[PDB]
Amino acid sequence: FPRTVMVNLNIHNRNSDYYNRSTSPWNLHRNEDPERYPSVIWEAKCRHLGCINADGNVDYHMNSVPIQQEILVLRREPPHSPNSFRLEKILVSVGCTCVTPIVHH
Amino acid sequence: PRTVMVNLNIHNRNTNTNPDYYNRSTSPWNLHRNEDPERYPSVIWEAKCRHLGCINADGNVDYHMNSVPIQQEILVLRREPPHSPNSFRLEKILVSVGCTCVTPIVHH
Ligand SMILES: Cc1nonc1C(=O)N[C@H](c1nc(C[C@H]2CCc3ncc(Br)n3C2)n[nH]1)C1CCCCC1
Repeated sequence: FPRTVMVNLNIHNRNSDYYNRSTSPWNLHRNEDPERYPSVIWEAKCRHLGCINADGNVDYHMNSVPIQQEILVLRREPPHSPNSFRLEKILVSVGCTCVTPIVHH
Repeated sequence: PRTVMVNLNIHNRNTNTNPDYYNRSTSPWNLHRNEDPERYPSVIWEAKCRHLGCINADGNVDYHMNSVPIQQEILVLRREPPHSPNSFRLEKILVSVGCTCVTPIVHH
């Protein structure tokens, strides 16, 4: 396999309100880094420690937890390079789910 | 620039800062493997919700709420020209990363 490859950055496209409607709702935080491509990554932060019940109240017996995705990004290498990068692997929170807590004495 | 160089020797970045949700969730899911030799990454894991409803306190399915996949817009590299080992174009796809439980949209 090659160490260095060429990439054409002219993206071709190939084929919601859940953050508010979820029992483990979240808000998005925009993370911008001019040394990275994509420069913007949107990260989810859970709104509550617990989950929302049928009445609209917080149920503390369950937990809202972020679902993290491993993703690759391009980091400019050398720094500030307009046209050369290295792949970097990061973790990004993409939303939240409601889980039963882990309990131990 | 239209064309850039990319070094494929990945470096991890903070993968050990805040490092079974798919099973513990009220909207559980399983991951399915999707392989495409013309794409980089060649393997993508896609979540599929286990149920239409969500799991309640009693351990039963609550049909009044819906499990939905959280889809994320992701970029991939597609070999260009086809079968090229070292040249690609970016393409945008949607990947289901996990599931959450939502109230349904209702028309009254
Ligand atoms: C997983 C997965 N399975 O297949 N490919 C990947 C994957 O990591 N692809 C990468 C990727 N795509 C994005 C779009 C971001 C849009 C904004 C955003 N906010 C939260 C997130 Br998560 N994102 C995602 N970033 N990095 C690209 C691979 C090749 C070089 C370019 C990057």
